[PDB]
Amino acid sequence: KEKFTSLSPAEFFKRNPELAGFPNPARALYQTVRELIENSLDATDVHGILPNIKITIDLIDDARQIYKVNVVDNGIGIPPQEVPNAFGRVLYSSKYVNRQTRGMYGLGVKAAVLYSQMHQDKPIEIETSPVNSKRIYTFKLKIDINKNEPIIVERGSVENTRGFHGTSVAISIPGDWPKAKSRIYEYIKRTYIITPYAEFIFKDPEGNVTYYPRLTNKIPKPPQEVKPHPYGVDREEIKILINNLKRDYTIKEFLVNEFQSIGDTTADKILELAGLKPNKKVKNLTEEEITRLVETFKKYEDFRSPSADSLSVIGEDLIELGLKKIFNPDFAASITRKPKAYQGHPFIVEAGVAFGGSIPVGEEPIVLRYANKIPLIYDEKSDVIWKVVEELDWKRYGIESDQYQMVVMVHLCSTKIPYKSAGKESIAEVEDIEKEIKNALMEVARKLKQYLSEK
Amino acid sequence: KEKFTSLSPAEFFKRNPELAGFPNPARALYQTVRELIENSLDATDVHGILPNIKITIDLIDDARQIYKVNVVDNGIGIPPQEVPNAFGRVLYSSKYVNRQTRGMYGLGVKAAVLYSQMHQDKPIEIETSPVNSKRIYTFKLKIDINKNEPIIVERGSVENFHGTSVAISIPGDWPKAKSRIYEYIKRTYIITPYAEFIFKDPEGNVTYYPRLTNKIPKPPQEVKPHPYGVDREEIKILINNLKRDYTIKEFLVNEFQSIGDTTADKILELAGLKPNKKVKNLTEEEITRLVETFKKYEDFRSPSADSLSVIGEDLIELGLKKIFNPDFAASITRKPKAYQGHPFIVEAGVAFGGSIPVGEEPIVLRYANKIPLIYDEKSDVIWKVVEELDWKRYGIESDQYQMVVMVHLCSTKIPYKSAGKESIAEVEDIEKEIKNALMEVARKLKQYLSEKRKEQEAKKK
Ligand SMILES: Nc1ncnc2c1ncn2[C@@H]1O[C@H](COP(=O)(O)OP(=O)(O)NP(=O)(O)O)[C@@H](O)[C@H]1O
Ligand SMILES: Nc1ncnc2c1ncn2[C@@H]1O[C@H](COP(=O)(O)OP(=O)(O)NP(=O)(O)O)[C@@H](O)[C@H]1O
Ligand SMILES: [Mg+2]
Ligand SMILES: [Mg+2]
Repeated sequence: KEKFTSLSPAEFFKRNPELAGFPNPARALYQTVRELIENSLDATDVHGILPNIKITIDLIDDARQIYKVNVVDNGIGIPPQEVPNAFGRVLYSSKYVNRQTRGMYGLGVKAAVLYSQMHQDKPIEIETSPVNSKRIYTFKLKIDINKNEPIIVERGSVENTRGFHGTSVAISIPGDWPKAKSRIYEYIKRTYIITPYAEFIFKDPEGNVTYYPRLTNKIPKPPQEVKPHPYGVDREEIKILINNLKRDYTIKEFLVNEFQSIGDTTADKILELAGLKPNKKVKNLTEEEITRLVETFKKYEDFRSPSADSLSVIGEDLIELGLKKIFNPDFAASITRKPKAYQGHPFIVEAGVAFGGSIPVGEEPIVLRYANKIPLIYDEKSDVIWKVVEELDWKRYGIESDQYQMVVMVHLCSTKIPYKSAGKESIAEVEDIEKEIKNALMEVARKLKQYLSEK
Repeated sequence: KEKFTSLSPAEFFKRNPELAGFPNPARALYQTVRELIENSLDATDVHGILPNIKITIDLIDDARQIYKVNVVDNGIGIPPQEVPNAFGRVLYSSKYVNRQTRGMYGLGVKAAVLYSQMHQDKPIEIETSPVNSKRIYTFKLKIDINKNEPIIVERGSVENFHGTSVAISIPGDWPKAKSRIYEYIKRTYIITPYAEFIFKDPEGNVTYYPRLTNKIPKPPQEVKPHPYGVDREEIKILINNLKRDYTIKEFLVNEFQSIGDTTADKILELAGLKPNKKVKNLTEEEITRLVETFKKYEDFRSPSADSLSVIGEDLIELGLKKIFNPDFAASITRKPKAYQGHPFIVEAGVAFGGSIPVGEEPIVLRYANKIPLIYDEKSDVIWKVVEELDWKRYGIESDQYQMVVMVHLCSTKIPYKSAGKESIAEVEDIEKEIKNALMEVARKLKQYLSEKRKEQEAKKK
């Protein structure tokens, strides 16, 4: 007889740790270092703070291969009343708002905690001091998986009285440093290369210490929360926006105030194409009317593109500097495209190419993938970036031999990167995105085409 | 200004449909068919029913490219009170119990429903009649994303026939998904000869796959965990569900497979536990000790093979010859192992020569719990194992050979890299055993290649 039952989000991720990037101990250690750094980076640069990040991994029990991972930053900290949920409630996040951040699911650190609890008994350690008080708060936490609720083991505060803002997070998990070493090193290195306004220090399990000096005090304009762009907004997104209304807006008012690129004239144009009326209440839209708005948004040709205030790019200058410094080529070029939209979300594709000097000779190009400023390291052959690069024909951008020295770099940034898995290692096959990645690559391929014709 | 918010699982997957295999209309159309057929096969063969499944896909709007997908089966049906939750609440399932089934997440049809609701008007329609039912129950439902609970829009009953019909309308891309949907159906048919399928596609083509045998494999059942790899939280769950107030010793022999009286005694001393202490009092620290012992113990018996459902060496070689028409084929059905407390078996087969096209790499056919895997092969651990093996060592000569390699992984839990279930993650115990299985069947290929040459050498000399 079939027995029907329900799972809490925590039970789900605990039954299937692989879903979140925790298939084996090696990937687990890498994933944990990743999640913590991306969390400190979001707590600092998204708020205009020059990042100061400390990463340490120590071997604590050699027989059971448990490593302690500690990441300390100078970010904004977390309000005391939010700490148990932030670190101990699966699907809880300050990044569900429409804004470009490394994080997006409200899961990563909880996934690390769940994996921690299933293999050892030490609670995760959190010390934080938000941008204000005289207090530093310490917490020790466990997740109650059946209920998906935090359990506060330890809780305390002291007086700091200095000017210490930031967060320290320490998790203990099974790991395999030998198997994770190179990837962990590459991850931090590829992050450093595109984050010159940040300082990092990394001490590995064997005591090797690496310092990555800040090179500039110039911090890019922090991304902000923005309204969705109408193009691609779906039926359920629309009704979620409707229910979250605190008045009884008309359709026209709803259009002009809830979306980017819609002003009076666009709104009127939208209404006519959609066969709706300016002054009706949006709360009374039928299921079918909603369908009409959505299709009308898809087929509308005159939408002003999304602002850039929601996005934060690396920039043509830095991408270039970066390629030259790592590969020392004869030629390098890059492009930062104008903002587009897919499924309501603004995005930008940037691309870079490098073709000479110290670049190894190969049959295929070296592909460097980035997403929302995160270096992608695993599963390259599953990524759309790889698919598009593969599909490009270089025999007509200059590369004559079937053997060449090229480095291709693609960065995708959006208020939503569509990963193939919650472990965030590869980008899914989304049409508007493949299309715009191909457009970015072609811009740089042409810049190369000229060179190879010039040289 | 950080603002903290929580999300329900429905809103989670609605925001990231990609995570469940709905990245684009083509993949969406393919994923809906697959999820429906898999639910239908789980509803029939797992219950000793010879599956009779009819699949239709109709275009209902050329402009908007909306397709209606209908899968009809003669399975056990669904108790009416469970329908709303079964189709309308994310993380609701009858397959969380420890048993080999195609389904495992409690998410499959809900992902298609969310996708369907984001893009189109018509609610999912479910008609079902449970076993020993004089009524056929019909529902039309939606999901309340924000709350993650079903919304019943229509519900009715009529007088008396058993099984279920599910119909869902979604955006699709027939011309891009076509060849993959056909391959999915044909590949499942070949390893499922006790099933009968009818498939009608959006162009009006009809394909009939007749039942070739009335013999059905013995249904997989719910079993006890095997101790190797059971984790701390799973121990806590087992302890929490106990009806009797067992001692630790009684806990070990009664809750696990492969643990008898002596094995228990051996395990308790290895872990510093008193046989007679009540389990309900185990301390966090003792749970760590137990788990670590389980993980280190080298004398555990193999999991019951009776707990899984295998394709079998005959069907594998049989299906391989049928499809490729090679000169040679071999397969091995390996003995059960265990990973993270779950029983598993790897089956492997190899076919060489004949109609197999020539290439530089082997053709790689993956299946998991009897489901053919068709996307993301290069992200799969099977693909990884196959690419690491030096085939030059099992007889292959040139850089362009005619070879098909087939790997089947079955278990109470398949560790997929994504809720879309298209590739299997890098789990070590699994990666190691697939290697070993491949090697076993590769030895066989060696024997064939060097029995062929010695024949080519006799004729020449
Ligand atoms: N170092 C930190 N400083 C300040 N806030 C933090 C820090 N780490 C985590 N948080 C807060 O805790 C929340 C949960 O983290 P997390 O579980 O990793 O989810 P997420 O980062 O929001 N998204 P994702 O990582 O993609 O699953 C974040 O949204 C932050 O608001
Ligand atoms: N055709 C069917 N016949 C009988 N029961 C069904 C059928 N379709 C769905 N169910 C039931 O509904 C539940 C939910 O289905 P589903 O949402 O697909 O999740 P799942 O099949 O359990 N696992 P997964 O598909 O991997 O997410 C199943 O577990 C079955 O109990
Ligand atoms: Mg995070
Ligand atoms: Mg299912």
